[PDB]
Amino acid sequence: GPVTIEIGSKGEELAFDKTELTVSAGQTVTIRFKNNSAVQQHNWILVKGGEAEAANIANAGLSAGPAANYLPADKSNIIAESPLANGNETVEVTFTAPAAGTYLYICTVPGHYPLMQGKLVVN
Ligand SMILES: [Cu+2]
Repeated sequence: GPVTIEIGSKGEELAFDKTELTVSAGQTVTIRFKNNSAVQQHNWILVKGGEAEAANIANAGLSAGPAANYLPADKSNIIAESPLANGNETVEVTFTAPAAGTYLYICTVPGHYPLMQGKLVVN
């Protein structure tokens, strides 16, 4: 059944406060991402592919800029995107969990990846 998963920045660090999440395939998941920094922007992006695909997406975001959520307009390897969260802001994204497997979630704000990453486990 539908669930919310709470996640945030690890305070002022370039890290999520949870490095792994477990859901069921097909489950309705609302990610409620709380920016616990007053001075960073962050997002939570669930991607398809390995760390190489993550790095590619983040790298594209450098020249995409904030109005495009530091993301490419090509969504072939993006499963879900949080809105961009400014200082002290909470944002949400609701998505249907993908097929069973493990997926990376990353932040594409310039410079935060590769440190700012975690893993979604779908059973
Ligand atoms: Cu970030």
